Amino acid sequence: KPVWAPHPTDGFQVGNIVDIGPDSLTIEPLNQKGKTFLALINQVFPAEEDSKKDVEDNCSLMYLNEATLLHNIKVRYSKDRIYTYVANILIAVNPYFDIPKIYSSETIKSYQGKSLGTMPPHVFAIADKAFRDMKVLKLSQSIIVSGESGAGKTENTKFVLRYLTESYGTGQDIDDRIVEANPLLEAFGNAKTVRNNNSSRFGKFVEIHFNEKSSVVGGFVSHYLLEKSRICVQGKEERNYHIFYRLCAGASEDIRERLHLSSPDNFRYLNRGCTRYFANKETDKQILQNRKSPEYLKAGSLKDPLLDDHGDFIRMCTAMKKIGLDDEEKLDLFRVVAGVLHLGNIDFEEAGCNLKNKSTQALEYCAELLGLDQDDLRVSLTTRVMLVIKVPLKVEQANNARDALAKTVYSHLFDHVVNRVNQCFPFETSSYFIGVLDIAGFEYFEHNSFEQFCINYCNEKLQQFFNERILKEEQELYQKEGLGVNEVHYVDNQDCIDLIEARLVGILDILDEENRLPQPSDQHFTSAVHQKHKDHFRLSIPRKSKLAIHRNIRDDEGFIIRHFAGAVCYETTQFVEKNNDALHMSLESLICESRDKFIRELFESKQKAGKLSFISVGNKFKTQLNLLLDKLRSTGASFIRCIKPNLKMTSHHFEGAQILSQLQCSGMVSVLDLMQGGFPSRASFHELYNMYKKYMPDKLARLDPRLFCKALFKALGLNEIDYKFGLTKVFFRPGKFAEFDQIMKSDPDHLAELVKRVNHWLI
Ligand SMILES: Nc1ncnc2c1ncn2[C@@H]1O[C@H](COP(=O)(O)OP(=O)(O)O)[C@@H](O)[C@H]1O
Ligand code: BEF
Repeated sequence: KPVWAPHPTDGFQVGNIVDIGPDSLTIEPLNQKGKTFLALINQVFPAEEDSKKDVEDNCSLMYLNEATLLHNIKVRYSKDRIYTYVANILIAVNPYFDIPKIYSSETIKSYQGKSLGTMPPHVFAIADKAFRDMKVLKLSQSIIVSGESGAGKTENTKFVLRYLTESYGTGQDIDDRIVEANPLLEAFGNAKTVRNNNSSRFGKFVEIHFNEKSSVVGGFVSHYLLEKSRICVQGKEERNYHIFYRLCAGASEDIRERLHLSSPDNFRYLNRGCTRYFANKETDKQILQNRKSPEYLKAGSLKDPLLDDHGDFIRMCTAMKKIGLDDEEKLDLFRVVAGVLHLGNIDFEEAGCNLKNKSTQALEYCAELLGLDQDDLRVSLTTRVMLVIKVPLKVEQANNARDALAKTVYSHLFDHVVNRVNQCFPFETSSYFIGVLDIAGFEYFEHNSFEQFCINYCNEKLQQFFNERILKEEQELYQKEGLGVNEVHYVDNQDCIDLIEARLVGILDILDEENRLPQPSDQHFTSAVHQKHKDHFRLSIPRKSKLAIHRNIRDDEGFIIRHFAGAVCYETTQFVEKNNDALHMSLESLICESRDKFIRELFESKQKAGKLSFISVGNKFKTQLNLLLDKLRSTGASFIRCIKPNLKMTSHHFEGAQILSQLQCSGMVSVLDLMQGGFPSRASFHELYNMYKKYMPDKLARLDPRLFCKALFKALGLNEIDYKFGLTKVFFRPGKFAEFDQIMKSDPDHLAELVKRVNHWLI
């Protein structure tokens, strides 16, 4: 009798059907009771008989649907079971606290060489299946860890890497380096955002390479889209990259004086954001008074279970030593970091413009740390080279020259760090790899800019990949075998991908075209997108938004993209500026020709006077992404769907509607609809024949694999609908292969008797 009917905060609630109607159902919520509400036919789902129980694999449910999945993972989460399967897919709900011993060395050991279902659901089982499939099928593998900001992608990527190196490594401390390199990338590429204290402001693909003997030979890290806007200004509850705070909180008084550092409130590149440190009662005592901002003294420390700006600086130094990064290179990194900070403190005033007299120290400190002549820096920030004529810049143009230099220097430093990490675990050759993808998922905010557009473009391509691998190939296998399964259709998003990335006509090339025009304009670009794609299904003017908050945005000030997971309204202001990775020739020449070898080497691995300096961020990213998707399409794939349980970073706080929405946007409803009608467990006639012939009377082996299976299945008295004979394999319905392997373990005399009852000639 019980069903699942909608609920605004829980997603679903338990109810009973009291009246069925042509277009809606009448639900009486459980133990209310006189209260009744109307729900759509397609929003009411059958519920499990036992509401207390849970299944490790959602395919084991009596009814597999979004409401039964949501309940199952809710019950598990309340019992600190954050991992649940959906056939070969893993659902990982962020616990927001440390679940004891569940990632221990003993735990790693217990998951080694064990098939899915042998052990409880775990990120370690997904990693082991990847290593085992790689070893047996002699084909590279990829693990895609997806989810919203704060979902746990980065933490689960670490668990995968740590499991694989600690389980299939050589034993020597060289295996630790793939793990020990993460605090280093996180110091430079992670930052405090409102949705995640340790947010990754870059995407990564971490490959672990192996030989023919399937043993780690090294690794390789591909980094994507480091956020540049974060380097100069942040919102008041957000911070710059972790390194800035780890250095101000942890650097010795010797490093502090040498790099001319102080409390974060003294730097423009930090003081618009949150200037507080992550500390506890113990670590606050370790931070000197000259490091603490007035905001920190007034409001105290920021709280997090793991981040500690003082302790993280110590762990980062340890990580640097452990991966082979000497003290000289350590200080070189810090020098460039402080060089960016001091650059930010340079102020300009109307003359044409010039440096403020109060900016004298900042110019001095920045030029010394970046290896530049002060006058060269002063001239390169307040003028500009045109067709040759030094045109004086206005105060706002100087601010932009300053910040563009900062963003370039920091982005190049991050490339150095990524590449340095890759040199610390190199390999001559490899047979296969296990790649782990950790990149930002689809998201919308009140304001979406070029950064979100790029992330959402990337997600459009990864969703297409997931849809093909999980829905398209699986249904093609059912049709090829002639199983006559109900077709589950998904919306093909190729037209959305094309809209963004096609050459000449795509939005990324229309943006590039704008950057190459004599007077580039965000509005001219936006009108060109709307004019070219006026009749496109995936594009709209902001006026046509379903959300009232976007209706005032002019046609030339934005656009809507109907992404796979939903419509996103973009404000196109600063799209032209954000699409350009290049510096004006004067600034590029200035920094490439630094006195300091390390700074020059940041730009090692020529523009004419009146020539345009332009490097397309969009098309550099399209290229990197097309390479990544060549790698992913070449490999076997596994999917880890991470779920953010709430908007408060709190433990044991399951927000049903928010979770349902994440499962819905990731396309899991189509997966459940496919599974509920599909056959996830399968085996060839020869595979079943070779594995189970020994258990049966001898005469059964004389039969060909197909007919051996036909005879066995008749002897066992298996439900005709529980399995389906295909052209080359037996397809087992959700959780019906387990029932078969169960009886096959039964007494051989009873198996012989079962055969005798259906064909005594086979005795
Ligand atoms: N399994 C886990 N165990 C403990 N804490 C976790 C776990 N997964 C995530 N967290 C917590 O949630 C935070 C956000 O997770 P994170 O991996 O950074 O998210 P994402 O990379 O998806 O943005 C982490 O900093 C940590 O506090
Ligand atoms: F905060 Be997530 F790593 F994008």
